[PDB]
Order: sequence, then structure tokens, then C-alpha cells
Amino acid sequence: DSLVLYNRVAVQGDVVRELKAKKAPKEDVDAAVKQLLSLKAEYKEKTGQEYKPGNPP
Repeated sequence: DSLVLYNRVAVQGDVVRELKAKKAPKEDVDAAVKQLLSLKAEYKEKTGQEYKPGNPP
């Protein structure tokens, strides 16, 4: 199901935004953003769809 992969990248995406809102150090934002990037890369493998905006349906 493509929806399952949708939730995985969406879950990290939000964690990065939350930490930055918490004024956390660059280490928390950089590491967390790197995590979401790995999820986005897998989505790209199918047809370059990457993290679609508007969160999961």
C-alpha cells in the first residue's frame, strides 16, 4: 500500500518542524531533517514522487 509509505515520511517531517519550533540546537534539526530525507529518497525510487505536500490523505 502506497499509503503506508506516506505515513512514514510524514511522521518524521513533522518531528523536524516541532524541534525547530522548540529552538533546539542545529544537531536536533539537522539529524531529524536527515532522517526524513532518507524516507523521501525511498519515495523517489518509484517515480520521483518524493514527499508529497499536504501531509497524508
